[PDB]
Amino acid sequence: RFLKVKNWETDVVLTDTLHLKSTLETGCTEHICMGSIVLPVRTKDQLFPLAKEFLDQYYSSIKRFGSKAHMDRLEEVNKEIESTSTYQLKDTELIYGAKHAWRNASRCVGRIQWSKLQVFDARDCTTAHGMFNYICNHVKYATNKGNLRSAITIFPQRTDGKHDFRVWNSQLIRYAGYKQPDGSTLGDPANVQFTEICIQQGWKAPRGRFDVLPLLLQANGNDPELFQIPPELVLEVPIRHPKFDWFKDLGLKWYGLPAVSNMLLEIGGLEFSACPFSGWYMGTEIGVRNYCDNSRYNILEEVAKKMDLDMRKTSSLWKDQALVEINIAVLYSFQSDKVTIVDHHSATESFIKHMENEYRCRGGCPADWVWIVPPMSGSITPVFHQEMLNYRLTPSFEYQPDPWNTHVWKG
Amino acid sequence: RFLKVKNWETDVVLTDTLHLKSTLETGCTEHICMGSIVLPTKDQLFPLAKEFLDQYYSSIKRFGSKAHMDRLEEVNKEIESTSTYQLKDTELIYGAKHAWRNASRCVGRIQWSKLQVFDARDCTTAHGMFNYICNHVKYATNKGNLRSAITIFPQRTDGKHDFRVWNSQLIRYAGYKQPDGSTLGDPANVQFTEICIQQGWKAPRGRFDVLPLLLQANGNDPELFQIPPELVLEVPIRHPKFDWFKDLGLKWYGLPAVSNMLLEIGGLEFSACPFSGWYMGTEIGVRNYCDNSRYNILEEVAKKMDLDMRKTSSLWKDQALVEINIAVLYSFQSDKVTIVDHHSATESFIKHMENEYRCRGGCPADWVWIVPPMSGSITPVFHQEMLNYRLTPSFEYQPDPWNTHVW
Ligand code: HEM
Ligand code: HEM
Ligand SMILES: Cc1cc(N)nc(CCc2cc(N)cc(CCc3cc(C)cc(N)n3)c2)c1
Ligand SMILES: Cc1cc(N)nc(CCc2cc(N)cc(CCc3cc(C)cc(N)n3)c2)c1
Ligand SMILES: [Cl-]
Ligand SMILES: [Cl-]
Ligand SMILES: [Cl-]
Ligand SMILES: [Cl-]
Ligand SMILES: [Zn+2]
Ligand SMILES: [Zn+2]
Ligand SMILES: [Zn+2]
Repeated sequence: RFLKVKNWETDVVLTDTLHLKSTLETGCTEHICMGSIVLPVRTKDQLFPLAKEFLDQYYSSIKRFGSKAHMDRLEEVNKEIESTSTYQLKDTELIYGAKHAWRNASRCVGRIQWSKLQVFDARDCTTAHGMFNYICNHVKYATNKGNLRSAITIFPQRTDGKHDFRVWNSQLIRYAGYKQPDGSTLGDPANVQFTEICIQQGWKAPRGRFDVLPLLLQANGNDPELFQIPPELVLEVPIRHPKFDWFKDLGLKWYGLPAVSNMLLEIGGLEFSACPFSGWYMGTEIGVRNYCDNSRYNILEEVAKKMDLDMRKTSSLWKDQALVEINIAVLYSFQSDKVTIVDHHSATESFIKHMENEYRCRGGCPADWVWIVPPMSGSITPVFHQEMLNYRLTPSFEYQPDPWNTHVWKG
Repeated sequence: RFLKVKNWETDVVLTDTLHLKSTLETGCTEHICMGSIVLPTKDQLFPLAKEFLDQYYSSIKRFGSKAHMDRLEEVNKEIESTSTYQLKDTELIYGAKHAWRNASRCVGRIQWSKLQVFDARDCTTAHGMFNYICNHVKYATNKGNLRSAITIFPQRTDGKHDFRVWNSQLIRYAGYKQPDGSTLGDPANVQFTEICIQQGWKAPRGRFDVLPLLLQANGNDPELFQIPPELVLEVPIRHPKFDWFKDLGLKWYGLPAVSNMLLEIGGLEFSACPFSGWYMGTEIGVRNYCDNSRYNILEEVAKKMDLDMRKTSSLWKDQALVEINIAVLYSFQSDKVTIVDHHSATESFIKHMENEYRCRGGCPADWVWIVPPMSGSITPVFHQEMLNYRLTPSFEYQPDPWNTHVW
């Protein structure tokens, strides 16, 4: 079966066949679409087909499907599963797997870059101190003095589910949030709960607006431990505006390296519960979401006020005007300090090119429109009018519960 | 079988029970989400009729009453004998209001129950259709103080006697391909414009030529009619800060009136059912003016503002976009023509949605269409999870009649 998507701006029609290789579930049924819902120990038995499906894909990609080396590897994995209940990936399979999880990441507009991922294999890691060292190296390598490079660091896989490696931080680098007695928040409200955990664990909180959180690292199912990322490794950019001289006096800065550390990487049935990965920012992630969400730094009012906009009626589009100026400021600051950043026009244009190429060469490109369309100016970017098909290919990145809800403490 | 939606800005969580009444298909499967796709017998009729009449009698607190039973019997009898049935006026008004209520892509539904329904089931000719439409337009326009309305033509019978309004909206501007290679007017209407020329229309060949109505009664060949110009309220577009904005020569019409959809009530199919409300500002300023395949004026506006168009990262497209939208809202307000901005419209919808959750147990909504085409994230709908499903009565797409019609 073939599925058609249409672009309503250009009338270009593409044909998807890759959806036939789809696996997991969307949450949707013929009766209900869950397209806008944010989130809607394995047996030997369920594991070998998963392994096989993965290794069949791996060996096709290297043009060795059905080769002696292919069968030998299937047999080797099969026996290892039977006698040990799990199996180890070759380095080459791991690299390929992490790259494909990104390639398959339907919410990611940045996928044109998928093949250039630097994979750091941390499967020899055994302690939280080991994790900390691996994470510092990742940070330094990815940052590259502002010339950012994609990377992922992969810690040992789940075994019985009692010995998990986890990074408790949702991102490697993020700012503390502190709820005050008066009900206000200092710093980033997204991180209040995790900040409190850190404090409870012994972190001495500076209690400022932009305090870099410490890492909270769990190795081998042990209790997690606190570590400070060396400050010289944390690249940050003061935010200023090219024409508004008062913008700098807002006191804003952001970190250059977005590094997601709470997701789970699934390859060939194996579960990597600590697999921090990083790229670089699209400007609206900072300018629209991090600054302008009401549940975040919430700076729209303060900026529009300084701009002396008419704020008595929403219909002046004062919020829209301020939003734009803030995003201009974020891009200007990054570019001036020579830190890699991408504007939403540029990122979406790239993504459409990526997507068309994927249809030709791969037979599809699963994509979640709700996430792909940028959070401002949606319609004047080339993704808005692009029909997309969302489905789940493995290898993949998945959500997992926050470890503070599931962890068994030892003391 | 009891579904939760979260708002990620407020943490508020809501429970949907209304979806277990969902009926038609989404296009999606367990394996694949088609959420961003724009278009994904007597035996048939009676269950549909019964399903409808049951919800009607439930709504007027009369479920399982004699009058409920007898109506079900009456309709059953009429289907057996006639192969169809006629709605009571009360059923028609409820069906129409509920079709709007159930429109999952419409942000403006807080108004659903105030719809003014014009029953045009006695219409027999295209001239009749024209009279009914002019009346609808004048009533809805109301000298700028817009009121929602629908006008309902006779229902489908055998499918070779369909009433259709061939236009997509009652009021729209002509589209012309020029020897130049380019497009004068609205590129969205190029094809339909040629059908007008082909059927005899004297096109003025301007940028904002209000198209003639092209009407099909009783499955007959369609006919041309021009709406009285004094009934088409238009608004010149100016900016409250930029004096030069007027010289772009821009105007838009005040009345948005979708005329190409099909209204399904209790299995009955109303192929001609133009309905109208009033504009959300972004519809004109973002879509109609700024889509590349529409009036596409972004480049021109940015030039006038003297922005640096050398690189995308100056956000010149975004600056111009905002300004254009400010000017649309300003111009409509100054001429006292109803219009809503996207902040106001989405806040109203969030109020409505919560109302529907507590009183009806749910509100089908399609996030892809509900989130405005600019500044999505700073409106309260962006962070609102929504459930999309099909309830009946409904509005449905139907194919363009020139592909269907035989002469
Ligand atoms: C290199 C430049 C990259 C850019 C510009 C980029 C951009 C984005 C954006 C903008 C989003 C979510 C929409 C939003 O935040 O507004 C996103 C989501 C995501 N990205 Fe990428 N990304 C990049 C690299 C990567 C890498 C290296 C990976 C993994 C190896 C990755 C995996 C993901 C995943 C799994 C999501 C969905 C997250 C979730 O569901 O919460 N991205 N990306
Ligand atoms: C009263 C003011 C109204 C407002 C502000 C409004 C707003 C909107 C908007 C903004 C959209 C599409 C999203 C976009 O254009 O960006 C839409 C779609 C729609 N509206 Fe409403 N509307 C109104 C009245 C009505 C009425 C009176 C009806 C029917 C009685 C209706 C039925 C629909 C339907 C069926 C769609 C989807 C059209 C399609 O799928 O192509 N609306 N509305
Ligand atoms: C590796 C990488 C690089 C890069 N540049 N950006 C990312 C994504 C990071 C991200 C982090 C958070 N906290 C939230 C979102 C979207 C939150 C969201 C989006 C939508 C569309 C709806 C909703 N409710 N929430 C995305 C990853
Ligand atoms: C009665 C009524 C009142 C009112 N104020 N507005 C309307 C909507 C009319 C409308 C007409 C057209 N041609 C296109 C769209 C959206 C086109 C669109 C939206 C999205 C989200 C994606 C896509 N591809 N196309 C909407 C109806
Ligand atoms: Cl972020
Ligand atoms: Cl968000
Ligand atoms: Cl329109
Ligand atoms: Cl559109
Ligand atoms: Zn779906
Ligand atoms: Zn947000
Ligand atoms: Zn558009």
